[PDB]
Amino acid sequence: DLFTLSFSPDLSIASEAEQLTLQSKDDRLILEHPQPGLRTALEQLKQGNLTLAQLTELVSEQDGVEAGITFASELEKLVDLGWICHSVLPLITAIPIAKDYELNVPDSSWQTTAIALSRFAFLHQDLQQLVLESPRSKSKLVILDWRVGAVIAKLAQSDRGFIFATSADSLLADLSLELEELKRLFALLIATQMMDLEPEDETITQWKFHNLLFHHYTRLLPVFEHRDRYPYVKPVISTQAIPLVKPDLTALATTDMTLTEAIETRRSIREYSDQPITLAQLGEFLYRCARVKAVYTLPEDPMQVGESTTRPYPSGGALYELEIYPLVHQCGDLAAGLYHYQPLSHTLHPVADWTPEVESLVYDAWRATGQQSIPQIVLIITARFGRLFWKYHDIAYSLILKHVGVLYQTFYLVATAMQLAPSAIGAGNTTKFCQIAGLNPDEEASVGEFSLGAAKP
Amino acid sequence: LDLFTLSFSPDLSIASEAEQLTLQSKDDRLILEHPQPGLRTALEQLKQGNLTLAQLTELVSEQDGVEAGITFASELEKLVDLGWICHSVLPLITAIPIAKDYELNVPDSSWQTTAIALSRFAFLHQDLQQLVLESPRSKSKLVILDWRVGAVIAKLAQSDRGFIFATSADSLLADLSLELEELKRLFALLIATQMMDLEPEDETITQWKFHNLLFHHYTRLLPVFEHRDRYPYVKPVISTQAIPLVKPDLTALATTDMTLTEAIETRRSIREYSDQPITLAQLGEFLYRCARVKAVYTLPEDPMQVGESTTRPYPSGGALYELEIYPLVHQCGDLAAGLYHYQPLSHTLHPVADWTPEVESLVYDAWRATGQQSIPQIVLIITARFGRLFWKYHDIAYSLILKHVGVLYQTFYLVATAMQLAPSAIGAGNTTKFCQIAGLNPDEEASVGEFSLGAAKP
Ligand SMILES: Cc1cc2nc3c(=O)[nH]c(=O)nc-3n(C[C@H](O)[C@H](O)[C@H](O)COP(=O)(O)O)c2cc1C
Ligand SMILES: Cc1cc2nc3c(=O)[nH]c(=O)nc-3n(C[C@H](O)[C@H](O)[C@H](O)COP(=O)(O)O)c2cc1C
Repeated sequence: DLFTLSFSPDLSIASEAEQLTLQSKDDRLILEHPQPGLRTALEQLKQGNLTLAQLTELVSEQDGVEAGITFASELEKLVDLGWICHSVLPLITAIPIAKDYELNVPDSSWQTTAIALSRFAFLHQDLQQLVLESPRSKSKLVILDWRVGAVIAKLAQSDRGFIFATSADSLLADLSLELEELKRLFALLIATQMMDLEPEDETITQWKFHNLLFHHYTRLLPVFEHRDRYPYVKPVISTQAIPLVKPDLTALATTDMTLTEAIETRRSIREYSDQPITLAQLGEFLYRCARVKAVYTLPEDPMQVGESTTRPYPSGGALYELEIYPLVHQCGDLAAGLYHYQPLSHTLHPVADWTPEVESLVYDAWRATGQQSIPQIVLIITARFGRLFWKYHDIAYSLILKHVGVLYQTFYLVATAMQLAPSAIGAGNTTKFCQIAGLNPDEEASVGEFSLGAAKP
Repeated sequence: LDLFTLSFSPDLSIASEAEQLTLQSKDDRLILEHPQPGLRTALEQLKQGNLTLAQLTELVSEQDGVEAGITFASELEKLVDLGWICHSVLPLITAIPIAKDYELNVPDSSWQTTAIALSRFAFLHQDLQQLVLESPRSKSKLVILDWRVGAVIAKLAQSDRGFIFATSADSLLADLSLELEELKRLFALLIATQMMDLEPEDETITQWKFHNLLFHHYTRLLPVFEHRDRYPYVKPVISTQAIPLVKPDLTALATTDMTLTEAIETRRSIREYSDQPITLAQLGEFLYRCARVKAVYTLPEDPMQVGESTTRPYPSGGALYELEIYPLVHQCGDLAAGLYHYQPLSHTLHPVADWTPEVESLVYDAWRATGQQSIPQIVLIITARFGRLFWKYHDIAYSLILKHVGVLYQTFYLVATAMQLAPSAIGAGNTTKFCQIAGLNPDEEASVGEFSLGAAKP
């Protein structure tokens, strides 16, 4: 009905003398002894330039009227699986992106009702073609004609209320599109959840564009080709290294706080004591939190992972991508500046001295901690993205954030066990740290911050 | 050559007082007393926003003097750097700054004979009541004042291979009524605002997906809890039939349980579960030690009207713990198969659905995501009631939720290690399947994490 039906490009059509297979990635559908015409209708759906009425007529020409009605009933089964694209030629093509697919041609009242483009719909270049996408939609709109882009630009630029019955004349005057083409285009836009028939919704008003997009995309064999580029430990920044103490963990396995006691007594302490946190305390903290316990290589890894490290915290598929930069503003045995921590050698190498840029970062952390007292150490957790981006297409950054949270909890518990003053940070400036430390922001950028010091008795 | 219109930023506040003049922004403010008439005329025309830098310089030179004109031309670059000046090609497009240390560089004329293409991170969307082109790699935001610019961007994105202006500009000038000079100004602005790629992207950026880079750029850059009554401190009880959970003596566990160092050094992801499933008392102790409610309090002087807030064994941004735990049980000691919801204040379990094929589908998804090791015993699904946290944090809300999920993962790992359980986090799951299972709005509460728990073999 008022749409041209085409099979999804990922669908494979296996033609046998007495059976027929339609193969997708997740599932497949096989049917035995198909009468001709049904096979002809499926072949022309693979061609994908006919209407449902035309396909039903093709079935009826060879099989009969009852078989045509049966095929008309059968087609919605394939529509539900998301195997059938709906197009207004040659203007736009909706391809499904999710199962349990449903297309709903709206009532004619849309022509006299105020509408607007969803603020979650966005136009971008998928590869070599312009596409309209939305997290609120189970469809993906390939734009075949730039005049559709002009229509979208006109109505997004339009006022809050767009009434088709009154404003369609301006569109027919500025563009060469016919009225029926425009009505089909707007109908498909509304049906693919790209348009708002209602004025506003209280549940989605709280959501931001990037937040909702990230939530929808992350919540739904590769090879590490750049393994030589991204090693397990980051190459040494500066060879001048300050050693850190290594505590005997066997004695601390009995001297330290009980896990239950540490969990029940942990609190965020932002008022630091007068005696700053010592370098030995920082060394013990880093050794108990983010050290390298052992370096291993899987005996049979098809992904060419090579060497991977084990650390006190977990990470998705190993591939520990977190570096710790202990920016020191006030330490007992160290001068002010930004440093970098190496987990395998248990050393810290300086990155920058006490420049007003490092001071800007310190001031940001101090304001984010509530301006209770002057920070002593600020650990900045940075993510070398090339470590795991190859293995996870969409779920990479959420995994990185969850690892940052794990590291936050470990920091909290260890600092509570060491009578320190821990406090996580909500967010920071990634470009400022990219400038201070000289990093490739598309290859390694800061993703977390934590404030650490000494707590008064 | 200078070919852009300078306007005052809409985000900037102009304080016009007697004998003084103030330009107020969020990060910085610039005040100046005794302003000369030429500077005043230039600032007024910048408020108008219809002159180029050369025109403003000439006006300042005619009103205050030539040296004063040069001084104003030097001074205006500092205001441009702070992101206070928008650059527009009227009436086609206006670039507004969105980041400090702002800089606009008119590209060399060679761009007309060089192949270019639209950045795949540039996206058009409707913001407020106007069309806007944005990009995480750009320091600017383009307000599209004319739909013909949208048609140009559509033709450019639709165009295949490389687009060379010198060869293909004739088709754009013939299909649309835009003038050649207007088209060159538009393309110059697009190239200068990092919206166009003259090089084949880069190997480091190819690793990045659109949504990941957008989220990373937006998150890593007093409100009032108006809807507090809709999103309370504990979620309202789903079903009145409630199963109680065992409360362990935490004063005794404060000395009997293993040390924190022992738990951190012994912890590991265990996926091979025992033949004897995890009991209900173990699940109760686990939930009581991980995500129970310890106390309900109210801030003595809270201007945000936060109201009631709870304390819990794990930390969370600004308190207001918005995470709920649904323990989907496939095989437990004294609990039938089905989905449940954990109430931490009463320390209870309330059923949500029985062993339906969709609960089994969730179990199958978790089992495949955990490597198909034995059979899963309990799967905790961590969900986030967004309305409790979204009011306070606009952009960093979801990142805070993910970090909270990570904190809860680490707490689960440590407590399960201390209790000789079999913990294992899960990378991702199906949020819409869980939304279909439990009658919840996915825009108000949706699954954001998964964890698998069972018993470890001796
Ligand atoms: C992800 C995350 C970010 C946080 N960011 C901040 C912050 O920016 N400033 C701050 O004072 N506390 C921050 N905190 C700590 C919380 O404010 C703290 O958990 C809460 O205010 C008090 O909980 P407590 O019992 O640990 O003291 C953060 C905690 C987490 C988990
Ligand atoms: C955020 C996150 C997600 C994870 N997702 C999975 C998963 O989906 N499947 C799985 O088997 N393990 C998962 N894990 C556990 C890791 O695979 C595990 O840490 C690693 O493979 C082995 O480390 P460990 O045995 O020392 O704990 C996840 C861990 C984290 C932190």
